[PDB]
Amino acid sequence: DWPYFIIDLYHWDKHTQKEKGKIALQVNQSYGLLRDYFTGSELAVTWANEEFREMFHGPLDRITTYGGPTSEFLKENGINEVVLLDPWAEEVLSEKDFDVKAFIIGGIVDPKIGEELESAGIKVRRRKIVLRGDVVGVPDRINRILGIILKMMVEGKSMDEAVYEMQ
Repeated sequence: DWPYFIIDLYHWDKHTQKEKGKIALQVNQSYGLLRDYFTGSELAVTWANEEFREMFHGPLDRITTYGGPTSEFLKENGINEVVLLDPWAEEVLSEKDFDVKAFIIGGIVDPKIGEELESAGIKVRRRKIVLRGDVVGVPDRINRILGIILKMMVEGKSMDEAVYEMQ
């Protein structure tokens, strides 16, 4: 019943080797968070390729990995709508989004991920995280974004509270 939290590697080849290594770090940290709240398998990595997998020190059976497009992963799991965390979104993430079955928490680079998903028939809810209506103090790292969502979704905390706690 719990949603997937997706790290989308669509833009993998546009990153430096250091940025690739930071993504692997964020995957490990995000698994740690979801292993506490849930089981850990709710973390899903799409466009997972061999270079990404070789940045780890063991198999990734504990998380959901998927070599193909995010839209295909969603369709395989009967999901037709996702929340895309995007600081340029018009609407702020809220409790009315927590019935959606998948949240894309990483992958945006600035061919937009949201445009490609919509062209493949996936409804995309673009939602931003703010603090007092501003971005000051709002973390932009994947695992911290995830921590904010989980505090709101699991613990029922307001966004201001969740952002403050995750600073």
